[PDB]
Amino acid sequence: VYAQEKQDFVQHFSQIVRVLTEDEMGHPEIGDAIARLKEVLEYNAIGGKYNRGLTVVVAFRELVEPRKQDADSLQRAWTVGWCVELLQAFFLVADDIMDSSLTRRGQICWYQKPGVGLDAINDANLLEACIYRLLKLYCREQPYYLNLIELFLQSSYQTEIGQTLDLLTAPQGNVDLVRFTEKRYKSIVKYKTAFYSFYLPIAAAMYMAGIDGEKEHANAKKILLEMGEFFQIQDDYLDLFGDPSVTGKIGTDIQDNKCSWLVVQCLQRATPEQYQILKENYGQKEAEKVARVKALYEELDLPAVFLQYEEDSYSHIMALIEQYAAPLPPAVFLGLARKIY
Amino acid sequence: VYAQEKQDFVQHFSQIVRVLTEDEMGHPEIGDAIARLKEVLEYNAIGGKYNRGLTVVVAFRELVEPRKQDADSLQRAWTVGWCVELLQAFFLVADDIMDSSLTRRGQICWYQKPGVGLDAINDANLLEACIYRLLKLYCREQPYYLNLIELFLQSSYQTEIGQTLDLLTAPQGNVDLVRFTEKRYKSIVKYKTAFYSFYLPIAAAMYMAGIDGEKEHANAKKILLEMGEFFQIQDDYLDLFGDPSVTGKIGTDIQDNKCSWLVVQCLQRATPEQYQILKENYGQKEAEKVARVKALYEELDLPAVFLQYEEDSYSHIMALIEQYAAPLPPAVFLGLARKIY
Repeated sequence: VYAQEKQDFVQHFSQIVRVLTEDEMGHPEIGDAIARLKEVLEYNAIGGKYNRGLTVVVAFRELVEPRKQDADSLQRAWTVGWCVELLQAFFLVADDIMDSSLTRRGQICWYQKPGVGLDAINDANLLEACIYRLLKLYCREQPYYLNLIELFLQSSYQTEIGQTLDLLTAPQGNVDLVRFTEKRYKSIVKYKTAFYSFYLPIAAAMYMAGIDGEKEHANAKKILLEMGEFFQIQDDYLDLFGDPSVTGKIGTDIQDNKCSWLVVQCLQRATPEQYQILKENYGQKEAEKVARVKALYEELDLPAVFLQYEEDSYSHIMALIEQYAAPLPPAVFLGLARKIY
Repeated sequence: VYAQEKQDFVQHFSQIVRVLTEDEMGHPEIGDAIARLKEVLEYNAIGGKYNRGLTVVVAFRELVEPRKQDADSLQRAWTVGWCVELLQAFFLVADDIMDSSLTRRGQICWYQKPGVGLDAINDANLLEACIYRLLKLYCREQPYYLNLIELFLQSSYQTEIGQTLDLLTAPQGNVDLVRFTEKRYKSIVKYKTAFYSFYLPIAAAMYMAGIDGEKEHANAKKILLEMGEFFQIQDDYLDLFGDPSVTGKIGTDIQDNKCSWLVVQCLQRATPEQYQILKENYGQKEAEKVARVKALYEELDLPAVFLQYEEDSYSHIMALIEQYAAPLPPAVFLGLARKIY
């Protein structure tokens, strides 16, 4: 799936940048704004793994009768993959400002760069706008055009709703473990992460392939949101117990008063002595006050609970594919399941 | 035009809020996010003059054979007027954060409210998203639907480009009067202000009326961007010389190193002794260092130059209406000209 197509996907980026910075090279006056847009694109859409954009391309190839896969159709697939990556970039540039993060993908967040600061708010908005310029440039005469506009807009709105929910639930600075519930956790994950990361890219490829039916989309969505829930739970687990030289990351969830899967589980599993030890330790600078939490999680066998959850979640996802994939090829879904499990 | 329709326009807001906060009252889990959205709407879309949203409604009535003006068509007109107002609210909430403003419409900027801060970035994004939820809810089955989606997206992109240009030109903190040129001034005004404030609302009403032709839109646009340039120049003039009890405002353009029409004119009109006095005084806290600028503007008869510019600009706009209005009724344009002149 992914290895093969990546090459061609990253290489199409240069052309994405050309087209977005040259439709107004017949408008001299905005030159300097266009140069800034170029810099925003290059700094922020490049450097991740591209899993979500690639999924568009892979899914497209599995879905479209190979007969209808000319140079032009593939180019639209790469472009729409890149749109998912721009949606992503928009969210991250903006979330980094909202969180006051320092780095992203191990480099300095865009807004932290000397001379950028809160101007990054407009930069993020430009990234979002670039999605719709690409659709128009590449897809306006296709019959799925309006379907794709609506899917991207809807994906943005769900992501934003999810973000609002996260922000209400989990202010960086206010412990109130009372709001860290399971129903709320699943909610945040579904809106903030699973819709754009898992439904968006397959749905887009579905539409490019003519599969516009509400039912098919409802069916695919059911499988994909469930995958997205697992992916994020695995992210929360690995934030703390992952090997840091394996993730390339080192987690700060507990420091940041995150509504992690772990703390939800913890709060289901605690006697009151534990809750206090959690109330008094969740989310401080102090390393040893974080130690007390990682230790308490271990004392409640959350690694084992996770291991059990992952086995169950994998059988459950497989039954969902059995049940809801048709008439799409199960491979569209199984390729993603292999990637995350 | 405006007096009559305002009543019904402001009153439709309640229903706009209902619809946007009730499509997910069948989704309990996001309840708290929806309540926050309600608060964001009420605080930020209400309290201005509504001139741009109203223009949609007025233009619509002048453009549509009265025969096709049923309850449902008018309701769509009010809704699309409200969309222009949401686009506006989105821009202002975000610009206020980028500028570090304190107040807006004489009340505390949204991001300055205790508990909001940089979460306002997501709030602004929700306001933007609300535009497309309204179009979908109210207009998805109309034949102009995709035309309106594209117009709002394009209006956002132009506004953002304009903002970027402004931000590059005029950093709050770096005097470099070398970048304050006429061509650059007109550019910022056109992209950042005139397109969404003047072309957007009439264009939208044009599409709702079936007038989708590129030529008609090109013609209308030519008149409306020229009006937008005057409106902003008049804004820059009045920022400094307006009667404050008449504007309800009191201008800080010079303090903020703005690329005002005034400083552009000034720089065309200065001997070097003056440029230095401008280089050394443009854009400080100090009241007396601002006094020296308002005084220097008066010493170059910029009030008279403005008065001349406004006479010329009014003849020029009238000739544009003569030439480019048809086959739209000149009144669509003349009502706006009466409002701004």
